[PDB]
Amino acid sequence: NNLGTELDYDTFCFYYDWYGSEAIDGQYRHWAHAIAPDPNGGSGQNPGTIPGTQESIASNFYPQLGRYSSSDPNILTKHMDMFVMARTGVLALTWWNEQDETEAKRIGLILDAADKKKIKVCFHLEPYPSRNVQNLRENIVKLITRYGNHPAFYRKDGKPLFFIYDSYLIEPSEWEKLLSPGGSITIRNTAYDALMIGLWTSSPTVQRPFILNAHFDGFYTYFAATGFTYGSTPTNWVSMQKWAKENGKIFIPSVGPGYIDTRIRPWNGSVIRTRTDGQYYDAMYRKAIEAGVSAISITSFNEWHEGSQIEPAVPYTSSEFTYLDYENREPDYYLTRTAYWVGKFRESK
Ligand SMILES: OC[C@H]1CN[C@@H](O)[C@@H](O[C@H]2O[C@H](CO)[C@@H](O)[C@H](O)[C@@H]2O)[C@@H]1O
Repeated sequence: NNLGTELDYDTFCFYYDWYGSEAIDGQYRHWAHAIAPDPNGGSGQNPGTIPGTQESIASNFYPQLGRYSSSDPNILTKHMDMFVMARTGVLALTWWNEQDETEAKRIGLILDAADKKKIKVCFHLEPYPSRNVQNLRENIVKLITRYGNHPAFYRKDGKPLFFIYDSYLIEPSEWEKLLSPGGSITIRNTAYDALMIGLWTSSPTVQRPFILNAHFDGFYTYFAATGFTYGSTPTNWVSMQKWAKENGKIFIPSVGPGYIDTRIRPWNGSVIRTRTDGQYYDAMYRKAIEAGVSAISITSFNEWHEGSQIEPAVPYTSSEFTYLDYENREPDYYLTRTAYWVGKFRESK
């Protein structure tokens, strides 16, 4: 078929599975969240917590689906239908190495639901405690062993793909052990080889040798807020792509519809990026496509704390907070606008 509605398997949407309800999980997990103290605000702060009541949740926006559980198979069905509407073929699942049965259950449910809609799943490896290249290898082996034969497990030209958040927390000399073909604990040429996509943060003078010396297969930028880092400044994307092509690396720029995290980080208002009825998202997505990249990542499906979500949001005013909403746009606007951009991306590919 050539309908302009099919999923794109070079489009990765960052997905969070940490939401809970009292009924399913025992607590409205993540809807309730600690408020971060101001890192520049001195001692004795007692910032408090957002309780995750119906009236007061840990987001500046409010989900159409309410205070949902990421373990609810019925929510997962709805999310997969939202991915189909957005044309986003790959769900990039946050992974925190919780080593708990409720994690394991959730991952299986997500894979199952994704497969019903021909969506694929890859893992976004977060900065879990004592993360290092040895336990990363062990975890990559575990994930490929547990999930690699699931029909929804993502591969690109035969290889799994992992995004590695805050990959700069690990020295290139350690990464080389895992990612060079000659490395002491290499995954190259093994059953556990994968495309490893590191987080490009700062200036080229630092990041170019880091990526090369660490032997990453590519890089992404994550942040939805333009200008937060060099990497998340879209005017740099043409030159980042040129370098990537010259050095055999895969650049997967991250685009998002806005940013606001001031319910949980009230001191972080300088990072706010206004959605302007979709114009911010359009500008950022256009820059990614114009850079001539092979793959794009979306920050985010549902990082509600950071206000980067494309998941449907609804107007809501409670006695405790007046939420932001999609303003002049309908709740599913960011899903259908994603589909528009996926089409433009495919037209350019
Ligand atoms: O997925 C990468 C990165 C994206 N921003 C945050 O989701 C971050 O997690 C940390 O912040 C959230 C609140 O925004 C918090 O709930 C988590 O426990 C982390 O501290 C992700 O690593």
